[PDB]
Amino acid sequence: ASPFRLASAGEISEVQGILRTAGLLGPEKRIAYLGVLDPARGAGSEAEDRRFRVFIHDVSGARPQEVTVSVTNGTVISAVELDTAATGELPVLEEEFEVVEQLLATDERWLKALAARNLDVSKVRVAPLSAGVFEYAEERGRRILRGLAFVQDFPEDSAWAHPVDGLVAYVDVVSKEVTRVIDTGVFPVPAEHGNYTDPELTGPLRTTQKPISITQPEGPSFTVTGGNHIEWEKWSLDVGFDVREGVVLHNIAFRDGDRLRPIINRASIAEMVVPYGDPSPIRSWQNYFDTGEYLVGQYANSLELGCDCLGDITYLSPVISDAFGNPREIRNGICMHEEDWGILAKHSDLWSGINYTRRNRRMVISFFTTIGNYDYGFYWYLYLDGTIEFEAKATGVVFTSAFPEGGSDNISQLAPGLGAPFHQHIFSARLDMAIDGFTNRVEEEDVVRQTMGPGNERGNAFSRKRTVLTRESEAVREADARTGRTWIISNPESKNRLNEPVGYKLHAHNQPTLLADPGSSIARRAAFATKDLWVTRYADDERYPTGDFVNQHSGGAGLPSYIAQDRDIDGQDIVVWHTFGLTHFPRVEDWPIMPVDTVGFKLRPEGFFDRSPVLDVPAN
Amino acid sequence: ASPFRLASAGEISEVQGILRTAGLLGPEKRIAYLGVLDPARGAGSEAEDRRFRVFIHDVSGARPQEVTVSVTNGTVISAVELDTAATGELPVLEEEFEVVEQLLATDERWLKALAARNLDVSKVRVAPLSAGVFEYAEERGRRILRGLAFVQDFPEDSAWAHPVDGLVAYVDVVSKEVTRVIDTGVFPVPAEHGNYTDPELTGPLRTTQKPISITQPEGPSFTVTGGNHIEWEKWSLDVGFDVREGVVLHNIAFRDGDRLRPIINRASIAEMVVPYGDPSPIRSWQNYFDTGEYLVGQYANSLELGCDCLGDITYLSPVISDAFGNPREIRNGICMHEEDWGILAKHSDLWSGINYTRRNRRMVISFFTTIGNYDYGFYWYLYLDGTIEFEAKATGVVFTSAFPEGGSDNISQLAPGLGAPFHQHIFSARLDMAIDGFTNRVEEEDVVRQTMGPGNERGNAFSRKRTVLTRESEAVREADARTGRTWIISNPESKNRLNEPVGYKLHAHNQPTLLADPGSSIARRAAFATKDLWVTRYADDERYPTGDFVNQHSGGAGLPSYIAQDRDIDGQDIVVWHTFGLTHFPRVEDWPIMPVDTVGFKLRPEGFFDRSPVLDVPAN
Ligand SMILES: [Co+2]
Ligand SMILES: [Co+2]
Repeated sequence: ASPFRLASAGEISEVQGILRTAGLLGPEKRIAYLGVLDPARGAGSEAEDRRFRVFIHDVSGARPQEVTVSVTNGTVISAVELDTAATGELPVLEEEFEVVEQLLATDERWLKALAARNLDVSKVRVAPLSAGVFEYAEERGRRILRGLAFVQDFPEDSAWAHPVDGLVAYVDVVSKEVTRVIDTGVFPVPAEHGNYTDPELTGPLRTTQKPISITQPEGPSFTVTGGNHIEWEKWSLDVGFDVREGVVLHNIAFRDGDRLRPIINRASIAEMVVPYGDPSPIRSWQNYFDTGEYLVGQYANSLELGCDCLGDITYLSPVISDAFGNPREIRNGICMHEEDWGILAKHSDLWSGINYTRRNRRMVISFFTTIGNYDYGFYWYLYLDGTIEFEAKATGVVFTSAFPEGGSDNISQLAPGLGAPFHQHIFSARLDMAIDGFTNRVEEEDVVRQTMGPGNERGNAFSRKRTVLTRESEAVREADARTGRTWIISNPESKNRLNEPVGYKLHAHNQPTLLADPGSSIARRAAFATKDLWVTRYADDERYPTGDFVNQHSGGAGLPSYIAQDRDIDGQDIVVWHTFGLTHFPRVEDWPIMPVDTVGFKLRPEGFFDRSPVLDVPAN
Repeated sequence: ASPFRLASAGEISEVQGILRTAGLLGPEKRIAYLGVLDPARGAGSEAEDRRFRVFIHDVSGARPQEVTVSVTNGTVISAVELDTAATGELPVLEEEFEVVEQLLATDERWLKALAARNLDVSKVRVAPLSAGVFEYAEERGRRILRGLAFVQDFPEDSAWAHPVDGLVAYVDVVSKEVTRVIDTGVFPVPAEHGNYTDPELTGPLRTTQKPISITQPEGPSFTVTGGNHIEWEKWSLDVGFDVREGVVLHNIAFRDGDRLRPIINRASIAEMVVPYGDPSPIRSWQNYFDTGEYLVGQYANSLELGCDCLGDITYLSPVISDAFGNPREIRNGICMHEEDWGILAKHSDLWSGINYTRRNRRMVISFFTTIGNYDYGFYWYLYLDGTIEFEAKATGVVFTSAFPEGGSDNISQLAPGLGAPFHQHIFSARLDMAIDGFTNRVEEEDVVRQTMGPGNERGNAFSRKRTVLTRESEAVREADARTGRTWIISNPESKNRLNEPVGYKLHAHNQPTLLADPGSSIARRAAFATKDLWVTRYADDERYPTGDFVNQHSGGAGLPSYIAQDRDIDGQDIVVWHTFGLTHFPRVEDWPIMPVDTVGFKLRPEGFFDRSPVLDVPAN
């Protein structure tokens, strides 16, 4: 009954029917993206109108279409033909992942290159990589995929151990033509295997790890109603799932006594890019927008009990559409559970003789996705004290190359002859703010050092300053770890008992942002990644920091364009977009398989409550 | 047995006996500090020589003494009389704490000040605080404590809710004289109570929290041998405990195949300072060196099972000396256990069809201390992948003041009329490095951005640069979050299989360092806190960043003086001193009792291993 419920198999079947009927679905059509639309803030419309947005590709070569259907009324609300050269190509179809290797296998230029390296073509795997936009004029308007080769000695062999450097191919996946084969030179193909399940590599497994049992004899403290509505320790929210963004959080609110107070209207990771810093032409075009170009939600893993999610787990199995409009369920794709989080508050008072100790807990909502060589875990945490946090865990197998003789300023050696090009994993968290409602503003808070002199004779004083961001043209901010810079989102019309606008403070990790030269294509295509914080006026069509069609889009889409509107954000319905990421110079320890590396951010109440919101937690 | 075992009750009684026998511990003498000394460098000496260092105070006013005794040989190695005005006063004695309130209770200037505020002296608690070094010439050479008053309405009342502003007194605790009583004017004493156990404030307690049971059916995976020697998942180390530093980690090593490889010889929190930023003369002198002045270890709490340490816990009960040289045990003062830590590594490979997932875990060694209104937890973590991490958890009750009528740039409001002056909690981790042995060096690593042009035509290249710190003169470094600055400690004579020096990378949180004006007393006394990283050449008498005697001691000792030696640190026995802390602007959510805030740092292997060290980890 909730308009925020997860899409049903039936709704997806219904979208397929509606499309078929309107002639929008046929033999050469493929659904590149399908997802339910969020309500448009105005529940006075009553009843219910579940709309779905669909990106439709044409395998023949016809122009793709963006269509919005209404499943409640069984109608097509809109259907527009897209000029991809103008607005960008559609998301890479999973069924195109095989195409690059197949087309190359019969290409004489490709075969020539493999022959010179004495590589058996039936053993050469080709990775279907996004192309981006560079100097290839003939690529505009065409759906191109690039391929890098890796040798797979046998079926269960890890091909990443055997990159074939000095060679790269470009393929038009619609016309099915290999547009180009570049061979800069032969590089020895690294010989050592990276088979982490091979006992010759692992060695005898440890027998020292004793069991750790995490159990809840009375069940979890959270309740799930309406399929995806969670209620836990004063928190209330709806767990959504979109094929592009993955787990999305809706209506995050906290029941402060009598009122259910909203905090964040919608929380999601709206983009996730992996730019490479190897200037070799074989890889210099490499930039994977895992969310925008590949769609991380579709590759979500089915999480095994005990192994991926330990303790008392409650699962959600979201349903998505396949290339033909048929619903596909991602069994056990989302984990929900609460975990102990050490000490919450503690004080042993001499004067009162009272010794007080309370334990903390966090509600966890997570999913794990696989995009080629990388695997990422997305974790959302809600704490007892009102803190909200996001954490991304990056693992998988590093993307390899050959390690140049003479070394490299842009690649690190992992094994003999094996290299790992430098890269970053940069995320964008889109936070549609609702601090006690939609009338919000953001202030940049810096610590302020003071000079010893009149009024500060001992030179011990230090303060803080807050600068309200009033217009979008002033809402593109950078980090300043040195002055403890943070950003506070408040409601200027909702004050706490001390008469101060209630608020929440965003604590960033202050990791480096996009390193690429400002004039590079990736800098223009992923401009969101060049700054730590952006603030925009809400707009239902401004969903991604990189725009709706990221694949081969020329640049400037998303945030730089939205920000150009210079709308009033001082006490308005606003959205915070936080850029955060990892900068990787892979180590030997990252080979053969990478141990988890993490990054994230969190928001803590800043005068939101009238006192500590955790005084009612029992000693237990 | 092992020269790193914890001090036993017998050794402490024996030190007392040896001091008594030597005429160094008569009736007027008090032990202000007693601790076991680490074995000397190069155990070429036959057998064990357990040495104890002692700071002896004289209650009659005679000069104190620093003494080292050999408990093994029953001898006094050295005994020197100290000139406190020059070298610093001894740490504050627990017995001197109560003296301030007692003396003030009969001082007429104090009584007059209380009468002016209509406060009953029998209800006015006085917080005995370290004095620091300011313009009071008569304090040089004397043991002074300053007092700030808080009203306690009834025995179980939290006095912190009722600060008495405009008043401060200075007391000589040896001659027992009130040297000064300053009253700048009456301020309303905040009225609301801060009784977090009062059902009137808490409201009905939650009944929603279901149990989370964490058990280990077969016991823990780590072994405790020789009282404090731990072996866990390839890690090896000794858990020591010092009254000043608290938990100290010795000989941290990792068993890589056949060889036990040293990583860190000694790890401890060598100092922690809490500077206040309110320029009011009532508090502008306020700076607590919890470790150096108070000795955090002596105030360690006895940890309760289930409350403080959940799971299968193995406790250590360290023994310390009382003021008379008699042994005193801190029952269950240290918790040791291992905890599940999510996913270690994961990858679902399309090409091979192999899906691989491994769970992580960490060894935890912690203790919690209480110094007046603050309570701090010190946590050391050892992970499966070779990562070492420290985390400080700050909770307790906020130090209060009155909230000025017309607001404040240095104090925030917590409740009506109740203020919380701005302050910081800054720690100094002393890491005596032994990366594969003692021949080590440190390099500062910065991410390097590259300009688009020749050799980087697409403007996508990015690199890194490492600068070796060769002499102590150039080893005082600051954070640079923007360029991803880290510091790598390597052994230039021990190379991995790829012929690169093995190393460990230090990742700092890059929080603001000391904010006080560089010309302030605190900037000079806590000079270590003004920079993020210092590297010194090891010396057995360079133990704390602030020197042996911090109490009422000016600048002249500690890190700035050691560094002046400008010793060779390029491939030598070196020590890394990392400054990291929290900058606090108290929020309403921090009142009446503060929820835990955290800060720390970690070190990750950087080419130390020849490949991932966790390939032998089984299913889990
Ligand atoms: Co990476
Ligand atoms: Co604090």
